[PDB]
Amino acid sequence: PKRLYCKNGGFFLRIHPDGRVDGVREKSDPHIKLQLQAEERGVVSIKGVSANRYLAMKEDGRLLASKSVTDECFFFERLESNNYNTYRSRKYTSWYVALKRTGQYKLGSKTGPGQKAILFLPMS
Ligand SMILES: O=C(O)C1=C[C@H](O)[C@@H](OS(=O)(=O)O)[C@H](O[C@H]2[C@H](O)[C@@H](NS(=O)(=O)O)[C@@H](O[C@H]3[C@H](O)[C@@H](OS(=O)(=O)O)[C@H](O[C@H]4[C@H](O)[C@@H](NS(=O)(=O)O)[C@@H](O)O[C@@H]4COS(=O)(=O)O)O[C@H]3C(=O)O)O[C@@H]2COS(=O)(=O)O)O1
Repeated sequence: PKRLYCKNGGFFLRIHPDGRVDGVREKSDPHIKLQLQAEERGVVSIKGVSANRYLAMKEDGRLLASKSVTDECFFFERLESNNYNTYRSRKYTSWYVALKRTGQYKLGSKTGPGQKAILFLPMS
């Protein structure tokens, strides 16, 4: 039951109950409560507690939430400097979960390992 705080702008990842994924700056938003469950060492599924959906990365680079687990719902969790974590798609292996400075999700296809947009600070 954490909250993923993105370094690019200062937005918390959010998972809405309709499938839409985005960021907010309000820390009391109930849709920013997440549950990361490891499938093994280094691989996690990220689910939005309220919405009961998993974060998924689609083939066009989009981020959305799906009610059931698909091979687009898994990500390698890797620790970066200063305790920030990054989540890279186990399917689209060079694409990273990320948020643009405006709060809207960045397409995984436009991401890369040195961007600030992929860095998340996990908070209870
Ligand atoms: O593909 C594009 O759409 C795209 C690519 C190019 O990079 C650039 O287009 S170009 O024609 O000018 O070459 C333009 O880049 C965008 C970039 O896509 C945006 N990233 S997003 O917010 O995720 O959408 C954004 O970048 C800003 C972000 O905060 C961040 O980008 S990223 O790392 O997450 O990809 C990045 O942050 C800088 C930071 O500001 C620096 N801090 S300092 O105070 O200035 O010293 C420093 O710490 O470095 C980081 C990361 O290093 S980097 O920037 O050198 O890679 O950059 C931010 C920024 O540049 O605004 O905006 C750029 C520019 O967009 S603009 O609207 O044209 O201004 O689009």
